Amino acid sequence: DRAWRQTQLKVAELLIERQPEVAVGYRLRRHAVWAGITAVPMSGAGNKTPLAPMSADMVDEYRAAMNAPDQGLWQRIEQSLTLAPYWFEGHRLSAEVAEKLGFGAVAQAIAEELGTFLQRLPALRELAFSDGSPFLSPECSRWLQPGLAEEVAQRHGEQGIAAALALLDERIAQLKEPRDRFHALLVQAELLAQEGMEALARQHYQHLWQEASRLGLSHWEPGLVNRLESLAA
Amino acid sequence: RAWRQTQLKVAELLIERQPEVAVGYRLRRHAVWAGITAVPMSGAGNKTPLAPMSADMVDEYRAAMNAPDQGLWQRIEQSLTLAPYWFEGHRLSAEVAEKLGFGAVAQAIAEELGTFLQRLPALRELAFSDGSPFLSPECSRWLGLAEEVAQRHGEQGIAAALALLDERIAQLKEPRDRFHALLVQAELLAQEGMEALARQHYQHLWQEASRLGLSHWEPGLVNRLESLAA
Amino acid sequence: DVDSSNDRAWRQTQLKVAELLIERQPEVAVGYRLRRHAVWAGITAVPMSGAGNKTPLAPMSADMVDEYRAAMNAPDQGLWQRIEQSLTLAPYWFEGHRLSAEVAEKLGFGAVAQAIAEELGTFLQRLPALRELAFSDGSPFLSPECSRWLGLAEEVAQRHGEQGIAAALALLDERIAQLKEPRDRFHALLVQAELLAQEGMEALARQHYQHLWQEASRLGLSHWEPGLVNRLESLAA
Amino acid sequence: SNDRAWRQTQLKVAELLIERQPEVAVGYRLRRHAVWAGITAVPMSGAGNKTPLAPMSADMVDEYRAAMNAPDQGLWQRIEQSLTLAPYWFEGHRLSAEVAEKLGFGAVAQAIAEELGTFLQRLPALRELAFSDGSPFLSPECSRWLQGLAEEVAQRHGEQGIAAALALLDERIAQLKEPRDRFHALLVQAELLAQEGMEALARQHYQHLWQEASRLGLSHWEPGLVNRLESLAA
Repeated sequence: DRAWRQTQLKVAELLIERQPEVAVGYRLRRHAVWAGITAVPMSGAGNKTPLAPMSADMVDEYRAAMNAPDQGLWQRIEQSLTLAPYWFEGHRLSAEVAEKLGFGAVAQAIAEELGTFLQRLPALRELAFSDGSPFLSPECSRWLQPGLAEEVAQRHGEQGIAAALALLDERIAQLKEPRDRFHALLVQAELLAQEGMEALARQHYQHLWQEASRLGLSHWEPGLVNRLESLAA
Repeated sequence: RAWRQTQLKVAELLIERQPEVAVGYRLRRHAVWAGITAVPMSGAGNKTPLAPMSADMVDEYRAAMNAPDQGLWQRIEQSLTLAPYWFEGHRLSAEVAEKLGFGAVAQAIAEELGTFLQRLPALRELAFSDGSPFLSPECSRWLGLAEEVAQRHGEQGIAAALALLDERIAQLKEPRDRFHALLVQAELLAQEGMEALARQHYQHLWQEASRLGLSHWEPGLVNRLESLAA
Repeated sequence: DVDSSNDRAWRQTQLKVAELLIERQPEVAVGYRLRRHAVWAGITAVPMSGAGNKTPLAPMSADMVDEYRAAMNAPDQGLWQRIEQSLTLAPYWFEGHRLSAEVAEKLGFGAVAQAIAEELGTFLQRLPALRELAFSDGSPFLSPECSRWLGLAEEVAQRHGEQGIAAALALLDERIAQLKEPRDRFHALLVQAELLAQEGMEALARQHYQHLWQEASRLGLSHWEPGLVNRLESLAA
Repeated sequence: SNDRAWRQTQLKVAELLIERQPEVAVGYRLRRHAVWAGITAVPMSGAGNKTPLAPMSADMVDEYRAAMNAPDQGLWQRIEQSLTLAPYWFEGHRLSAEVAEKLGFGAVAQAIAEELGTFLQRLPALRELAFSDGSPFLSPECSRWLQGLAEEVAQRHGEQGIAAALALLDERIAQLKEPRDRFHALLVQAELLAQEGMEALARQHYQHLWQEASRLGLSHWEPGLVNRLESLAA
């Protein structure tokens, strides 16, 4: 089970060595590193963890070497994060290398793989190292960010849920037809089941399936009604 | 061979011990497609000599869609591993992944096929020996009715615009859909010039709308459906 | 089974019973207490400490501890059964008790959940020093988290003040999960609204307040408990 | 018949858990589960709630009442062993707690009580029944042992008489704007009239209360209350 972790890291380095433009190896690494983490590190004091940051100096050569990068620098920056996982700042720099070296195919596959880790444990956005600095830095948050059903599930992935609902707000502020408003509330109901609060949401679905059978939407758009009714239990 | 099939056993595990996981599927593709840089030899009609997936077998899979499991999903996935070009399996594998709740994998499977098609664009055009295309129109959409019919009425005539609309409607079950279809037909009839016989149709719609109280559910529809009767 | 006198076999006798009790009637607290006594009655005096108030003892496998918090959101009798087997072998794993009780509360035996907490308080009241000790690695026996636990707009409104809005909502899920009366559910749904407005999402709440006013009015809660109706109304324009 | 040995098993261990530690609850707590878990629903009442079950020989009880001033551990064992053979004899469970409260076993008495409270909350029908000779299951001083409106009012009904309670119920209504509050207030008035012994007057009050709820449509809003009200009017 930790012999498997290695097997992935060996295969990840062999896929990358044979094709640095191809990110499918670069991803396999993030899994061998992050798929063992089943829950965040513990905190307490204003959200701080029992794990120190990247030793002050070690960051600086990297930062210095970025204006003059080669294939070497990156192979040393990738190593660092197989050992320092919550150093998300690293991924920002590990990506800025693929940019200049012309492997943009990997520059986004890194942001996209990190986004799939922060989204699976959204508490990490909040957490900070023992010295105080945040797992996710102001600079690194901006790095991961550029119908309405799709406009919120993406925002539910880039930011947490408090931004997925803050979005849903200003959207409804301009919504005349009720059909549109009701569909907007069907978002809030899926956005909770997506977030994992099946019970609270199942209760919008109960009160939404009754508000539709009152309006008589079974004689017009009954597919909406038959799903809301299975979505109540 | 071993380096190709090493990638496949590592992909089978990242799926056996974690089917909801995206990255294990991505590896299976790179095993299947990375050792293909030159698209196949073709002929008249861009047809390759590569035989397509069995006719009897694509029906079988297509048959188990309203009753899908993991067992199923493991032979669609094995098929698009053996016959590397049958891209229909990648829609099929992604519909099963969307149905089975693993929605994360669905957006991916389309993106991995999408990555492979930007590299070797030549595969879009191509087809198999029997004649069947690599990419079927239904899978390209995987990557409204007014404008569609208005276009047909302009290109061909109202005779065939109506003919089009006959077939769309054959496959609409929902009343909201069907009512919009007849709504269209009123416009087709008014653009063609028969403005009076449309007014008639516009009314029966505005009467049918209020009768279902659609003012409380798309008042704009009713608001506008009235103005059309005049 | 058989009963025995000989301090080893009696620790077992007690356990091959307590398991059988909890197996036969899992909603019932007595089997669990009998388990708590099969463990902590042996312990007559606190284990010796050293420097920094630590002991020569093994803290619970962080990886086996993390593995449980993952399974918390979606709990079963499978999970609870093997949290119990871990509370056993590691007597001083007090955080686990909170977890075993949080599972019993979610699974729907709040009877048990309250029992657990009291049984633990007993074993604390007996050897009070256990509140100040810690395992070899420094990870404490009893954390502030596990100590505080020893109607709803009251409860939740503050859960937002200490975390973000997301934790408040999460709280509310385990609550409405366990409410069969529609007036309590309604009050809960109401609270969700009260919450959004307080966060600052003033537009997305009116639509909830409206689906309420137009749902109360519907039931005749104007002819009974109309202080509700009149206040809902003033949440629309 | 196999859960015979299972009940005995639960007792032996109780016997032991107490022998080893008379100052610790669980032993006693298990003894309860051995006796009340098999009891799933109350016994058939007759002429004035008299259940066909005999009671504790008053002489045998007098004896225990005798010993109460000078209490020993040997007494306590016979109370408990008796209350093991007379499942519903709740007076024994007060006598055990009293014995235990004097002998310095303060948290045991508490437990001895909580466990009864549990059983009564489970099958509340027991509170009102009584034995063949009409001696009460939950006796006068025993319900006093285990004690915001029906809270405050039936509290006043026991301390002062019934009129003092009715008197209070009155001054509460004086401020109860919302019909829900008032409805409860009349609901208490009914409970209290059954607690004083006039069954049919309370029944008549319950009849008009459910028929009033049903007509306000509470079945889709506080269905618990409406289904309680429904049976109380049988």
